[PDB]
Amino acid sequence: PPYTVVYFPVRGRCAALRMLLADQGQSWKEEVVTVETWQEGSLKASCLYGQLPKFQDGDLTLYQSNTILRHLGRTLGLYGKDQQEAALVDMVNDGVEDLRCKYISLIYTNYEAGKDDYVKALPGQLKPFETLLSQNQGGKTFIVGDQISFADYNLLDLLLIHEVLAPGCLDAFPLLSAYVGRLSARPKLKAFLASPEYVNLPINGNGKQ
Amino acid sequence: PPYTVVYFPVRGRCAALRMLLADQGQSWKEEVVTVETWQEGSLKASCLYGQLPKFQDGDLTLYQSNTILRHLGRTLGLYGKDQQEAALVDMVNDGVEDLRCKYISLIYTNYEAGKDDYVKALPGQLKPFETLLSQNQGGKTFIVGDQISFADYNLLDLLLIHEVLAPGCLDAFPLLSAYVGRLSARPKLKAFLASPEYVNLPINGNGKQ
Ligand SMILES: N[C@@H](CCC(=O)N[C@@H](CSC(=S)NCCc1ccccc1)C(=O)NCC(=O)O)C(=O)O
Ligand SMILES: N[C@@H](CCC(=O)N[C@@H](CSC(=S)NCCc1ccccc1)C(=O)NCC(=O)O)C(=O)O
Ligand SMILES: N[C@@H](CCC(=O)N[C@@H](CS)C(=O)NCC(=O)O)C(=O)O
Ligand SMILES: [Ca+2]
Ligand SMILES: [Ca+2]
Ligand SMILES: [Ca+2]
Ligand SMILES: [Ca+2]
Ligand SMILES: [Ca+2]
Ligand SMILES: [Ca+2]
Ligand SMILES: [Ca+2]
Ligand SMILES: [Ca+2]
Repeated sequence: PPYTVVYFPVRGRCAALRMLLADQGQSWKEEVVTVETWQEGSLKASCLYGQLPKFQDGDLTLYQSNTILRHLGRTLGLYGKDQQEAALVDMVNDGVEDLRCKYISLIYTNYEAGKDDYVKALPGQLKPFETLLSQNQGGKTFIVGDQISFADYNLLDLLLIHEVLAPGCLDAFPLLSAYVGRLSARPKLKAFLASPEYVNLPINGNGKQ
Repeated sequence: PPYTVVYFPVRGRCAALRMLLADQGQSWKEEVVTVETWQEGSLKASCLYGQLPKFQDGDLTLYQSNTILRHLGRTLGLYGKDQQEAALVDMVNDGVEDLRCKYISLIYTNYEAGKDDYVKALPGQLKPFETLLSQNQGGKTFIVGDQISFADYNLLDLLLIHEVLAPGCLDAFPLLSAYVGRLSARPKLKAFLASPEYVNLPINGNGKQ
């Protein structure tokens, strides 16, 4: 396969770029890193920022999940039609990353005490994406413009894991709800989402979701 | 001016994009939002993600500091020479963002008790950028390729504020040390760094640095 994903045995920060690769009909190898292998120390010391994922595209080696998304966006043409749309795509993805950071903080450092405060705050955090949809062809296509972008895959992942965290959290947002149904139904993506290599991984690395 | 920056009266997440604009000979307007105006709520409610900075380039309104950097990178030609370099620029900026998030967490939530632990870990956090320099023309040009990129401006800001937090922290890193001196001496940037509109703002908004 032309691509390699090196990551822990979780969906985590690779879920979106995997969806992107599958949906775009690309093949890739998964190199799995166990917690035991990681704690040995050598792989970690060879990573630019001491962390995974690590990504190989031919002889190009990348770290940083959003760097990989943007690289795939750039090279597969999933980055809007012009500089104006590209800025909007970035704006969406940066918003997705901000909420992803908050989600990761809850999961790994404060799940038990923090969950209901997080869920009470969640509608306010999702609304900006509903508003973006409302402003683009009535929410009937994609988050930016009329072609899919890397930001769509990242947003879709974020929505999917929040429905697991808080089932029904999207019920107050008709555009986001139809959007999730619509993108998920894209044939290659639907098949990937139902496959063992997706379904049989946990969302996070600590048993929580 | 063709650009407007709407922000709190701090350097914060606007320092890099201001350095970029100044160094690239651009003019721009500063629209300042006081804590009192922000508390009133109406401006905040109008912001896409409820936060600043807000950036205007003509009738294009952007939110998210790194979206603004990437936008200016794209439109002003500070994004590498090809697709591979663009990926590397992204990789650097995402690394800078990660450390900035840690820096901000320290400053605003845990400065008193957490500073010693932060400073101890700091060499491990700066080494990646030294390594990147060592692999690009002996560290004698820019963080990626032969021309300046938006990532350089963000890295430069990150380095400057860490020298204030922990004076001498760059002493162990020859290439980053020389890099800071070299970019700081670029004529338009040198002038900006010495101007009241930079010098008379605090780095952060809580009195700590
Ligand atoms: N900005 C980076 C973040 C990479 C990252 O957080 N990687 C994690 C895995 S990805 C993820 S969703 N993990 C949850 C957050 C976490 C961070 C650090 C330790 C444990 C959990 C990792 O490698 N941890 C091991 C280590 O730091 O030694 C990116 O987007 O790729
Ligand atoms: N990902 C965004 C982050 C924007 C951001 O954090 N804006 C802060 C200002 S920028 C900064 S460096 N502030 C320090 C961190 C902070 C965050 C939230 C509240 C207070 C301080 C803000 O608007 N706070 C007001 C509010 O949320 O009501 C970006 O990069 O632009
Ligand atoms: N063309 C330059 C830089 C431009 C660039 O990086 N473009 C990316 C920025 S992440 C993009 O959004 N391209 C979308 C488009 O061409 O519409 C290169 O290949 O280095
Ligand atoms: Ca495979
Ligand atoms: Ca396309
Ligand atoms: Ca609680
Ligand atoms: Ca429903
Ligand atoms: Ca001005
Ligand atoms: Ca250039
Ligand atoms: Ca301490
Ligand atoms: Ca020195």
